[PDB]
Amino acid sequence: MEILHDEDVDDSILRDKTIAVMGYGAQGDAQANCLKDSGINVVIGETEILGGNKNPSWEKAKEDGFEVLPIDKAAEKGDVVHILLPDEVQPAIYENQIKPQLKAGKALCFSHGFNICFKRIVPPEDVDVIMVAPKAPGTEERKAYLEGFGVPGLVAVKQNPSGEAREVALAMTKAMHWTKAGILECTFEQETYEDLFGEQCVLCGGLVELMRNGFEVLVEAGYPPEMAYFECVHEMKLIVDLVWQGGIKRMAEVISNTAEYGMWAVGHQIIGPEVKEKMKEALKRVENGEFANEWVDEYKRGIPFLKASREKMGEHQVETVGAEIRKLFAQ
Amino acid sequence: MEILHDEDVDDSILRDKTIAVMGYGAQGDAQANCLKDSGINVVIGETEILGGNKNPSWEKAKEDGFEVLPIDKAAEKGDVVHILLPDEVQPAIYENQIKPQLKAGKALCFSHGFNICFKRIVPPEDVDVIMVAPKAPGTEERKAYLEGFGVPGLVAVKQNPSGEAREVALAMTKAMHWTKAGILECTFEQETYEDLFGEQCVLCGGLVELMRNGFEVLVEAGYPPEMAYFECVHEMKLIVDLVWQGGIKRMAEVISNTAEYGMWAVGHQIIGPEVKEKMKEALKRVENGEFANEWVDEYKRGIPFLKASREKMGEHQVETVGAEIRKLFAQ
Ligand SMILES: NC(=O)C1=CN([C@@H]2O[C@H](COP(=O)(O)OP(=O)(O)OC[C@H]3O[C@@H](n4cnc5c(N)ncnc54)[C@H](O)[C@@H]3O)[C@@H](O)[C@H]2O)C=CC1
Ligand SMILES: NC(=O)C1=CN([C@@H]2O[C@H](COP(=O)(O)OP(=O)(O)OC[C@H]3O[C@@H](n4cnc5c(N)ncnc54)[C@H](O)[C@@H]3O)[C@@H](O)[C@H]2O)C=CC1
Ligand SMILES: CC(C)N(O)C(=O)C(=O)O
Ligand SMILES: CC(C)N(O)C(=O)C(=O)O
Ligand SMILES: [Mg+2]
Ligand SMILES: [Mg+2]
Ligand SMILES: [Mg+2]
Ligand SMILES: [Mg+2]
Ligand SMILES: [Mg+2]
Ligand SMILES: [Mg+2]
Repeated sequence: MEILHDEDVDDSILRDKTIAVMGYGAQGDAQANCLKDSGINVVIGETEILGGNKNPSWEKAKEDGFEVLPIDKAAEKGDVVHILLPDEVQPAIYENQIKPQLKAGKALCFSHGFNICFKRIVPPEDVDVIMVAPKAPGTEERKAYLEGFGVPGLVAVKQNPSGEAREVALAMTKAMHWTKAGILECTFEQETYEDLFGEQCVLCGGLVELMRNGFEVLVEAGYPPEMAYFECVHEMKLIVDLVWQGGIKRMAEVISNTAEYGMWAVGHQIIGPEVKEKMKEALKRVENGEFANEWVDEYKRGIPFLKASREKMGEHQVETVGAEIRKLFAQ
Repeated sequence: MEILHDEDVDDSILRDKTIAVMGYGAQGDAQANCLKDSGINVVIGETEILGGNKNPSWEKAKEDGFEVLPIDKAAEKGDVVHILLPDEVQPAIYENQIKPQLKAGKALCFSHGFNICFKRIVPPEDVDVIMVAPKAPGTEERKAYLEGFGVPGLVAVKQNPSGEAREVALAMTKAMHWTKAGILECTFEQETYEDLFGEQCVLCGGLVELMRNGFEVLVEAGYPPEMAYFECVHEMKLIVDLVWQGGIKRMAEVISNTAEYGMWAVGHQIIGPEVKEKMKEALKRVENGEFANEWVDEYKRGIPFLKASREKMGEHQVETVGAEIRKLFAQ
């Protein structure tokens, strides 16, 4: 399918418009600053006190030069109400702090399709509902913008009572320079499923488990953990950069013939058919709502699995030895 | 285990030594230029004509301002004869072109232990035998050096009849700035096995099979290949950059809580204990000489598996669509 770039998109429609960016975290910080840098009027909706403490994201937004309002006041003010809060808390915050401020002619915007896809938020009929979803972590998205490039993005329109929903959504992507990498138009559901799949199976789940297992195999065989860290973790960035630049082709050219042979002779013995079938099963659970139900129930129960996994992550030798090695860099 | 940095190593021994770099490819080009930039005297040993045509590596090294000799004359001139030719061709080139020029107390150096470890090259008793092995592809090694940093390295000594083998090896890594990231001392056999394992199971085989299988799963489920590319390949660099900078801890902080939950809930279902067991098996074939014999036999046969693999790689959709996408970026 077709990829839209700067040459395809008009950003003019944003001249008269205020974007209320709700949540100043990984995506909200990046997107609000890219938007502001591009001359768009932005206000931040944030919560001053969370769990009984000062919310550092409220203080940061202020310090970074934004108008910062309570979410309800931001919503009143925004022509686009762009929800960059954690997915698990959006439905409550939406019901309670956003919805009463919606009015015909506002657009409700997201950067992930989850809450609309799975019907955890069902907006009123007379608001536009759009998605601008970056295929990037927010910190790296901001740096791409600052380097004169951008990250790829997916754009979706669920409701269009204004007639202008698509044009607004695309214009935002252009203002954020995501068009420099490329935009794909899709549905809320499509983005939801691919994105859950990729993070679980490839980018976060897959990557981390691959590196951790390799690291463990070396250490359990008697290799020093520092050596396992350099081989399995530090060098991953250097190899991935070659793929990002020129595909497998470029990476395969630069590595030794020994390594290239090993890649093809042995890689598929490690990550074989069984992995691909497990990926299929995970994708099914994404598509059919089972994974969504699990995550909603997890959050309802006070995220005990997530809390325990975070504590266990930090105890792993890959993390303790990595932190010691990186702290000793002359960088 | 001790990691050596800049303050731990003295490179002054290289002051009156000439390094003959044999092969000006990914490693020879990077290493030669880092050494030359640090003020070390380097000569290139290369072959003017390969397969009946002008060898571009010969020309490039002339163009980059080196003295470029046939391998035999380069070996004569070098105090350090540093073999950065493809592993599979070193034994014949060593026997024919290098070995007769070896004199007592020269140092024979490698950047991978394979040929010494598996006894494909058996050096005379009266030369030092050293290894300076960067944990990095050569293009990214050169970039790190130009950026004021360095790549991690492994340093081994197999023979030390001069007494100065270790000092020379370490000095080389400091002059190439690898000490800025850090150097580990190890044996030739240790480097060989960890290196082979890492490229097979994690960095090249594992990484490429992980991304390819994810990409296929999406495309086979009806998602556009451009979408599968941005999700499974382009974003991988952005994620791995976080891990490289601050470990899994940093990455987990930046991704969404939805993604962090997915990572821990689902990742190990994709890449699980069965994968770890395959990794153990692959490591055993590396340690026991099976892999090494297969790669020798493959080369002796005219690399038909590697040729067939190259061809099929370049026909995969991940490669053809990725190339089309990357051509359309606007940096
Ligand atoms: N880079 C990423 O993290 C990516 C995120 N997404 C999507 O972007 C959206 C935002 O995600 P993130 O930036 O990771 O959010 P985040 O986890 O950084 O949260 C944003 C801000 O929400 C506030 N917040 C946190 N918990 C709260 C609560 N209980 N009540 C009120 N406010 C609270 C905090 O000030 C926080 O800084 C999500 O829909 C996510 O799926 C899309 C692409 C990538
Ligand atoms: N980045 C990498 O590619 C890494 C390589 N290594 C090791 O470095 C050493 C060098 O590997 P690479 O740089 O990949 O070598 P390469 O494959 O780039 O070969 C170096 C040069 O050797 C010459 N050459 C090629 N075939 C030849 C033949 N049949 N006869 C004569 N000369 C020939 C060509 O001019 C070529 O540029 C190996 O021991 C390898 O395991 C170590 C770390 C990483
Ligand atoms: C990997 C990560 C940045 N990502 O793309 C996400 O969609 C997420 O954080 O949810
Ligand atoms: C991954 C690759 C660059 N590597 O570290 C090697 O050992 C190789 O190219 O053989
Ligand atoms: Mg994503
Ligand atoms: Mg996501
Ligand atoms: Mg090659
Ligand atoms: Mg290696
Ligand atoms: Mg190798
Ligand atoms: Mg979080």
